[PDB]
Amino acid sequence: SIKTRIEEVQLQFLTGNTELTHLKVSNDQLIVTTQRTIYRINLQDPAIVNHFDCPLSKELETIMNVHVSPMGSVILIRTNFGRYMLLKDGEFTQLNKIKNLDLSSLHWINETTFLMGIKKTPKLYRVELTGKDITTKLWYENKKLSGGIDGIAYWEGSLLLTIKDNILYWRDVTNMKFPLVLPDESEQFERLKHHAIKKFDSYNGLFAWVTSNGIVFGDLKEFGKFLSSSKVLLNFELPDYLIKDIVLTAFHILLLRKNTVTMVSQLNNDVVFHETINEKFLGLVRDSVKETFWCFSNINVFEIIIENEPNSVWNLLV
Amino acid sequence: SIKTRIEEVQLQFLTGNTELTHLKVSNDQLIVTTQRTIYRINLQDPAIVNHFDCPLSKELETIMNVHVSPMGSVILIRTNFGRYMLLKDGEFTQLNKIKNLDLSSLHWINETTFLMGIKKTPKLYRVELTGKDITTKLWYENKKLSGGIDGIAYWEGSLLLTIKDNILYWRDVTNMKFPLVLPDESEQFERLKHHAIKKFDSYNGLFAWVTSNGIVFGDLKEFGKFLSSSKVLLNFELPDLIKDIVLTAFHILLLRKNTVTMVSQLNNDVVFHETIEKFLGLVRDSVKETFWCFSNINVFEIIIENEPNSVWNLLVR
Repeated sequence: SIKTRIEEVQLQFLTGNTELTHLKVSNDQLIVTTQRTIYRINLQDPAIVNHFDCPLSKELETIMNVHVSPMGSVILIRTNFGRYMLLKDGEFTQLNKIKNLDLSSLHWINETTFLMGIKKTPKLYRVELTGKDITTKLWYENKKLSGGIDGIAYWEGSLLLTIKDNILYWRDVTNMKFPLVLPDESEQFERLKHHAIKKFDSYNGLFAWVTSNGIVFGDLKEFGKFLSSSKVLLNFELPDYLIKDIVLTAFHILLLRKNTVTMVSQLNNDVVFHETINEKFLGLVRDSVKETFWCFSNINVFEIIIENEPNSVWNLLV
Repeated sequence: SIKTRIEEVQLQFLTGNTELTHLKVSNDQLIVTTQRTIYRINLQDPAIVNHFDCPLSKELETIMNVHVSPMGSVILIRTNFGRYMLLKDGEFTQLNKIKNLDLSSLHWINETTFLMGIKKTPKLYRVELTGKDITTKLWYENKKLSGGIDGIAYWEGSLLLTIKDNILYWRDVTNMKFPLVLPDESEQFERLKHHAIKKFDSYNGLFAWVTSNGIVFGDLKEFGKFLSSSKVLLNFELPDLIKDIVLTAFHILLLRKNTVTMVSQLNNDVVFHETIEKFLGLVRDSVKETFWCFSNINVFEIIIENEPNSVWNLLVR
């Protein structure tokens, strides 16, 4: 039997005024940002709070996106003035080679490498960090399609992309011709036509994609029927029935709607948790190293504490 | 810069009399055993201690081996009288189909499935738990070789086995003929000829094998040269007999008499070496990526900070 509950996290360092804009958690390091400042706290020794003033030239410049490597070694920051910079061991490195680049999606493959989609065009690039700079390579383009890549998953050669209604799958890209153009398989699902924080998530080769009619999900870890074997959790399976965010756990899926969090089993669509928490909710967050889960608003951070997850589904794994 | 230290863990449930024999940690659940009792503690709430009395028929019967699934859902217990039983949600199920089986190695693939080697013979079997019982399938045999399988690693179809001096590798077993017999590649390294707690470990597709001259290690995540591309940390690279080995994300933990050494996988740098009653194992929580070591009286946490950050400059190609 699974036990879930939500607990507020005390963030004294902030002050009654200051507002949160992003949260990431990696390897027990909690990373919160305001408009201009990046705070790092070791959850094993809270009370030590480090902070890093983003070196923002200009007055109206603020932090727009925060991308953290799976294990927390690198923090890639984008400002609303198009500047990209690495924050590493307390120092910022500017990446002038991509100034003003507009991304629709970014997905880390490891501590030095990520895949990125450019907005409004179906092109995917692999980016490798060298320390001072980056190298690039075109992985995918198809001009017959339109829209930007919104969803990216990669596991051991297997690649998954979403572009509007299309989900595109390659079994193993590693010995194929580049750039990739036509996938091994593709499916169409009526897309979610409304702004969300995220409509797609992956973890451990697992993937989940929010669409108009429900969530499509599966597991890249496992002929011509991969996509067709995907599972769905349909809207009428959910309590009180717009999904703003999604995060995968080992065996469940976390969904943010307005101000409620729902937890649903990946094995049989069972709703195991559903709860409510001026204050606007801004994301669901996973620490992929520690397998902990979080959500946050413009004023607060909360931990979604899960107990007995594996034990609760063992009978269904056999 | 990496920060490592060792901290004793307070285990009140024990007291002066009874000794520890096994420790596993999985999904923040700490599992310690004595001769006859199994204790489970949630590290997030340590004052709640659950215990389970192993249903030991006979007086001289005690717990010999404890095998816990990667995420903690199942606890497989072997007694010194040959009995195998599952402990799950507070209840024991006997597995009479394998009573008196003698294993050289056991490696979990998932929460219901493990690979096992039988002692003194080069045969590997896949075992699947059904709840009440098991099913079996022969994965590998080769009668030309001798000794039991001592080391097993499996990642996404890739299989690694050690049999005495041989390390055997298959790229992808999933569409191959069973039983497996000849590997895609094989190498020989003079084996460690002395009892150890473990001579082989794997994690996240990473593998490490203690041999006479050093530790051979690598990464199944990545033609005909896989094994040859393995790295070595040689004995003369170490400060100052290796009894146990545990892989971390980017380092290797080694137990010797009563000292723990931590060595980098990326450049063999000794980043930690410290002394800490007989020491019985190194342990990893593969869900939480925490590390531990224990003796017959105490449990210690090996607390690591800044590991990824400490090696980032070396990850760049």
